[PDB]
Amino acid sequence: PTHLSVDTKFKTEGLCVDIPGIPKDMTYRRLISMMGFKMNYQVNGYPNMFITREEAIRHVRAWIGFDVEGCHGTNLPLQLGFSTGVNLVAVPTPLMYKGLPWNVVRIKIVQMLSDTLKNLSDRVVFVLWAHGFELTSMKYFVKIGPERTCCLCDRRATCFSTASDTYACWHHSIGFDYVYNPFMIDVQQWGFTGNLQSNHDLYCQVHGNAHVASCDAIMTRCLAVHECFVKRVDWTIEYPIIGDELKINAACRKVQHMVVKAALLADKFPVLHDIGNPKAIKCVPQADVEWKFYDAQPCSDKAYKIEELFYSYHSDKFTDGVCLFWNCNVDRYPANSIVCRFDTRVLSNLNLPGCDGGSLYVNKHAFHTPAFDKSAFVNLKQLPFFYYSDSPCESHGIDYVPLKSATCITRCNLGGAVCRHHANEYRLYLDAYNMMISAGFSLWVYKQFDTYNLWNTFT
Ligand SMILES: CS(=O)(=O)Cc1nc2ccccc2[nH]1
Ligand SMILES: [Zn+2]
Ligand SMILES: [Zn+2]
Ligand SMILES: [Zn+2]
Repeated sequence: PTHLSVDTKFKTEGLCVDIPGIPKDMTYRRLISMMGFKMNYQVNGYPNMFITREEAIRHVRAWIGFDVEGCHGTNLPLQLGFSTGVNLVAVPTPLMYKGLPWNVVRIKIVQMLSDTLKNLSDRVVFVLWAHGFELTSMKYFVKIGPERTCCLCDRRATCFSTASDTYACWHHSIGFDYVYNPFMIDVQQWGFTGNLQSNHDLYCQVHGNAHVASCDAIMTRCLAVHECFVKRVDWTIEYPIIGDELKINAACRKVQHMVVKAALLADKFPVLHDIGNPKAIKCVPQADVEWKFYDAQPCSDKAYKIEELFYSYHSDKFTDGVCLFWNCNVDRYPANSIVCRFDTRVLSNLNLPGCDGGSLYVNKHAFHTPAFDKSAFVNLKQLPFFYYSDSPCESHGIDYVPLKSATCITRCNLGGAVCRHHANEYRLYLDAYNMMISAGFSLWVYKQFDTYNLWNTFT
């Protein structure tokens, strides 16, 4: 069992209002055939158009919700909706486009999926809540064949052109008209009771139904994300590198060491309550502080209630010392805290839209994070940038232009002139900091934190 078998049963009950008379006994093999696609007995990397829930999870970056509503069935016009917010109307002859024929519609579909997916995936997985018209309309914009490579590169073929009889990946498809070898999954096969909106609305108040096809496409992908990443968490699935994953993570470790090392020198707390990830290490191992760890896994549903994390009888007195919440999302942080909270609103290739305002951050692993809430930080202030260093002023070993900056907290800057070594480190750390901030991370600290207190650690 590597893939989904074509001889697997397909529950057709969700299809008999668009397709009345549909046989109850149905397989994926018969379904694909009914849809207008001939598989020719090809053993060439595309065993089935439909995929498993496990394969859908491994390729979540490729998910695009898809819904088709009959505006009036090859006689009446159709409204095609995608989780990108696009609405295309096809005539057989939230971006609501007017009625145009299929030969122009398929060109817009290729453009759209390619621009959306080229920096996320090698494929498209159409997430469906199948009623009938979406499966029957695929023959109008989808070509299937053996697995292929791009005509201009080595990435797998995701598009095909009838004008030039060639195949292309998502990056080299300009002008292409057919969606080559797509993937799909039907959420109704996962055994839900009730209609799409009832099931979606049980866990999400952000996506509202309007009746347009794109609203259903959005609710479908959202519901599929909740099922596979909110109420089900598989932290063993690793995801490929598609951006600055290595630098974002490397930057977060440098910023964590820096921010925590300085908080301990500035306010000399006797104890540090490290709340979060059960696999954590002391980010500042040479600190005098008493480091006490408390296990808490990345919540995907709702943010942790600080009342359930602490209270119920551990230092018990968390108000003693400082609390470190590094990516441990709570409802309202205590005033004596240092916090790194990922901002779910951030626009990036690593951040995919999620469920109930949350987002699915995929970087080595998929972490669905609850919606960013500015009110969680009422007892804290934003952490200002600063570079602190106690290291000796010695160059060892890249050209130089004098560094002038107040936020470079070093012995040389105290003594009136930054050395080359610390100026290199300041700019390197400033880029690691800028990297993490733009990736969506936000830093918060107790109101009494003052960098002026770091200068007296040089005597
Ligand atoms: C082989 S198939 O995908 O099942 C049917 C088909 N054959 C095509 C040739 C050109 C364009 C679209 C086409 N759809
Ligand atoms: Zn290519
Ligand atoms: Zn939703
Ligand atoms: Zn120096």
